[PDB]
Amino acid sequence: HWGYGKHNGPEHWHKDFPIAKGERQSPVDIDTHTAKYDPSLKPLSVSYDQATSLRILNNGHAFNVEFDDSQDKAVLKGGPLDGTYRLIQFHFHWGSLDGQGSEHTVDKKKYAAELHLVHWNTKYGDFGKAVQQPDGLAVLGIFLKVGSAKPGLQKVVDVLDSIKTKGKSADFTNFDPRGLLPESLDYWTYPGSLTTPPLLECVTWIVLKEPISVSSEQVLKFRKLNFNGEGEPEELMVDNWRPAQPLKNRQIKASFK
Ligand SMILES: CCCc1ccc(S(N)(=O)=O)cc1
Ligand SMILES: OC[C@H]1O[C@@H](O)[C@H](O)[C@@H](O)[C@@H]1O
Ligand SMILES: [Zn+2]
Repeated sequence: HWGYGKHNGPEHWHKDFPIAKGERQSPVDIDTHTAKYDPSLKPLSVSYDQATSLRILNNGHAFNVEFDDSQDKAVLKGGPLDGTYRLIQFHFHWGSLDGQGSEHTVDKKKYAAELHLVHWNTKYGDFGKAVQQPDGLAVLGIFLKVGSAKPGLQKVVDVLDSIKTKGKSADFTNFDPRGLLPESLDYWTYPGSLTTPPLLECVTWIVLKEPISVSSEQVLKFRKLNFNGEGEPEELMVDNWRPAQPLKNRQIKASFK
């Protein structure tokens, strides 16, 4: 199956997922000079006060922090979005070295990692139906750069030892995702896709301009995870990012002037 290596990585995905060569694939490079302020964007509302985290899972590609999405609790509204999008999970993409790891790039610059908070449009009832819709998902993307530690990330870092290998999970209740945000909600937005198979073209991307800082020690612990399962040869979970894809017939809009 698919992965990030030479023999199963992004350059191979199109053979089983032909939409990999589609018209609205993600990530993209964000050319900041060409992105245009859009006065039609409404204020963005990130409402995570009642979020209910449940579990953290090593799925063999990254680790996912999962939320209870059975009611309107943690939601994203406003900005480019029509209606209410409910938080279901977050995960990261990161590099083997601090100079790469992000999926989106900013004027071609790669960050050390990228956080994706994944939400589905409640008008479609369930995540599975939402991924059959052009406006089914909204992903809030946040860049990570290496500098000072991010206190709200440390609980994640410290549980990774217990989910080292593919298929391992651990309880992860009472985690507040508000601690992963930067100060500013300035953002860029464009229509795109999932960045892993099945690469479905369902996503409104909202990429924050301000990165968060994490410490070298924090990201080094991400890099100690394993792609492999328990009892199998160790393959460090690094470089689990898809490179930028063609922009095609799209425009990136900015929330700021
Ligand atoms: C079942 C699909 C799950 C899924 C794949 C990829 C992403 S991402 N990297 O945020 O575009 C989010 C959800
Ligand atoms: O025709 C003019 C329009 O062109 C579009 O491509 C831009 O997104 C709009 O901001 C602009 O007003
Ligand atoms: Zn992602």
